[PDB]
Amino acid sequence: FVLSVAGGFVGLGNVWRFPYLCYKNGGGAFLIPYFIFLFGSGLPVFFLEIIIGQYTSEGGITCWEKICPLFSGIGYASVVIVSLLNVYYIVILAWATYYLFQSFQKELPWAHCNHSWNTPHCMEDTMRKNKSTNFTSPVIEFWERNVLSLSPGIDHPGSLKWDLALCLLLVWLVCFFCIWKGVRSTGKVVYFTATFPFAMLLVLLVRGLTLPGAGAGIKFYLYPDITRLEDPQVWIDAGTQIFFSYAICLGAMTSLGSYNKYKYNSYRDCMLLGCLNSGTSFVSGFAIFSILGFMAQEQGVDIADVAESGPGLAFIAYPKAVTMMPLPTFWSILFFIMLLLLGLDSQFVEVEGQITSLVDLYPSFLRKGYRREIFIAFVCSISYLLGLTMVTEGGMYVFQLFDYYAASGVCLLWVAFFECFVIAWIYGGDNLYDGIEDMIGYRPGPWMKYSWAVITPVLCVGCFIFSLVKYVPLTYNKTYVYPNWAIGLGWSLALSSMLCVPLVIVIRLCQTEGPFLVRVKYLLTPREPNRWA
Ligand SMILES: CC(C)CCC[C@@H](C)[C@H]1CC[C@H]2[C@@H]3CC=C4C[C@@H](O)CC[C@]4(C)[C@H]3CC[C@]12C
Ligand SMILES: CCCCCCCCCCCCCCCC
Ligand SMILES: CCCCCCCCCCCCCCCC
Ligand SMILES: CCCCCCCCCCCCCCCC
Ligand SMILES: CCCCCCCCCCCCCCCC
Ligand SMILES: [Cl-]
Repeated sequence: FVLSVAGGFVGLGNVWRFPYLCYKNGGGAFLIPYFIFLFGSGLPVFFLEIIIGQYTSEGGITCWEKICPLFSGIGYASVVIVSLLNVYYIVILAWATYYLFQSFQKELPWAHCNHSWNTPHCMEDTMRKNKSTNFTSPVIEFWERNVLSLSPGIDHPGSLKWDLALCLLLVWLVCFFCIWKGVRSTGKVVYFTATFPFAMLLVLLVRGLTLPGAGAGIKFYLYPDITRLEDPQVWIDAGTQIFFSYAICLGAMTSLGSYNKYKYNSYRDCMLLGCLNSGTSFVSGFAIFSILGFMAQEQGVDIADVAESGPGLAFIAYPKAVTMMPLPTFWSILFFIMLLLLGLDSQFVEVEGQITSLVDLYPSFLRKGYRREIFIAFVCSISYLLGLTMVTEGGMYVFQLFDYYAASGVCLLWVAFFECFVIAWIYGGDNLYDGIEDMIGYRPGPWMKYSWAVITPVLCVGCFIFSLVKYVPLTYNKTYVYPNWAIGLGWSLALSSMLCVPLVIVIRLCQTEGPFLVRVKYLLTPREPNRWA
């Protein structure tokens, strides 16, 4: 149906990122700011970007020049954000490829621990209750000592891991020869593409719900502990997860909406897609936390200490689940194929959009003087060389710093706040409503206007100031304290995109003649936003 063509309601942000962020922040208290942000700023900004693209019929950069020439740095900020995100979004795919290649033997490597990479502290999970120190689980030991080979800190990069580097090269070469060729989909594969992840998720959920101790996991996942709400990090993580999953503030939704017709009702579509995305994110937590509760019951420890409080939660939990099913290798192969399929489509779309946006800036020297293939190869090679920094023995710390500052946090709240503020208080909410009534056929209600003028601005500014007043530095797995220069580099990563609006404002102000007031009054006037008809 239209849902099959719509897709996007499933992604790695729903399967890999939401459960680990919910588990890190206690679980249950994460859901109040999550839903508050979802119904206060998530859907309205998505609809605003879609409608701006549809109205202007322009991409992510040229659309802001026809609405407010002064505030034209939002497109450059989005370009920088997407460029930073494309570097580290593919290490997850590299890990999935490594796991898939490792799951082709007669026995799964993480089922038992008697191998070369194990330690004397390891014991089988089913025999821990017989005896009881510092004992460890075979699956965690596998993930930490065979795939990662963790070092004592970020300042100990150790040596490059050649198998992970080759997997990264393989996934980047898959991205190439497909972005270049242009093969995206057909009229027969989309039925299997959009149905396989849901079938796998249903199988995993059914398996998890029947395990002993699942009720404790559900209670942990659903009970809203209140005293955790005084920490700004819960609010920031819950708010930025919605932005990350919806792929807003990246310049992609504007381009997607630019392909719609002028007379098309996208309001109902933006609501359906958002609701389905949120529901898909919410459902898989049940399976994840039922598995976690079963593991806690089996090992005789707390649910808050069984697994990693970081990005490896899925790679620790899901293989444990597939080890409890008949024919485990078949299910492992299916699960990791599904993960790769989920990741590759988003990576393809994002890299293609970034390349198109970068080419559009210089159409003369990137279409005639230089071919597009050379530019694509250069971008891919630079991204691979940059991402080589996260496949060493101390690359997990570098990955955690880019997933906290590069494409989330204060940098995603800055862009959203400036978009909403510009639209609400310069162009005009009533003017935008008149346009929307012209296109979609009927006038919307007052929810979108108030979310653009009051709710989104207050939430963004309030969360930012709260974090600075009660400051707490970033940690890894609750125990690693990063050095000061690492925090400085992480903040520079966000500032590199945050500093795009004032600089463009200064350039525009200096590139005009006349009095200051005259200059400001001229760069604030929209320039024929809808020219078609
Ligand atoms: C005003 C427009 C039309 C033309 C001028 C565009 C200029 C002002 C914009 C476009 C892209 C922007 C740059 C994008 C990336 C970086 C890298 C960061 O480390 C320093 C800021 C810096 C250097 C930005 C500063 C301003 C910038 C150069
Ligand atoms: C450290 C992050 C770097 C991210 C780089 C993204 C692209 C930056 C260049 C964008 C276009 C600049 C030229 C625009 C001239 C009008
Ligand atoms: C024992 C488990 C298997 C470990 C070996 C990993 C294989 C890595 C695959 C990538 C090799 C291809 C290089 C790039 C293609 C030209
Ligand atoms: C004693 C050796 C120090 C090891 C630190 C190296 C860590 C790598 C961090 C660099 C990441 C690049 C960010 C800026 C480029 C976009
Ligand atoms: C009438 C003058 C309005 C000028 C608004 C300037 C806002 C500058 C940024 C304020 C803080 C935004 C934080 C968003 C979340 C990081
Ligand atoms: Cl989500």
